[PDB]
Amino acid sequence: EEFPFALGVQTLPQTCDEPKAHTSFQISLSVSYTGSRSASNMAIVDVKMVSGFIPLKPTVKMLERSNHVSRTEVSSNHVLIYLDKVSNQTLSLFFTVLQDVPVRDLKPAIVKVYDYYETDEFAIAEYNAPCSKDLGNA
Repeated sequence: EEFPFALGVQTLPQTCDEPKAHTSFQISLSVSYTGSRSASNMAIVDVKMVSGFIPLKPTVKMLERSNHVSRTEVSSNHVLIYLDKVSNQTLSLFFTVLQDVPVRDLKPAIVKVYDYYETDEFAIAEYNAPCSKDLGNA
């Protein structure tokens, strides 16, 4: 059997105590779904977190540079994952974000993972700003 579905969403703050930390951050996404179906392939996931940073448009592009595949997207606010290959196995990706300006908004984060189709099947998770804080300075 079973299986359902599985999702993977994490980050790599390195530490929450340094500036470089806040300056730049890293995110990790993974999708793992199984079913009994035959099929197919591909994996699609979407994540939405703190949207209070400034990711790199090109950075994500780097993922695409991976072998001309696996592709992911970042809408500055939210991020998406799209890969095809599968077979069997799960997939993961990595990204980076930057902050610049502060703002003020505090809110939680959510994440969702799907695989095709239908019904049922998918996984969903939640996240929060990790470490948030600010201050700064300036």
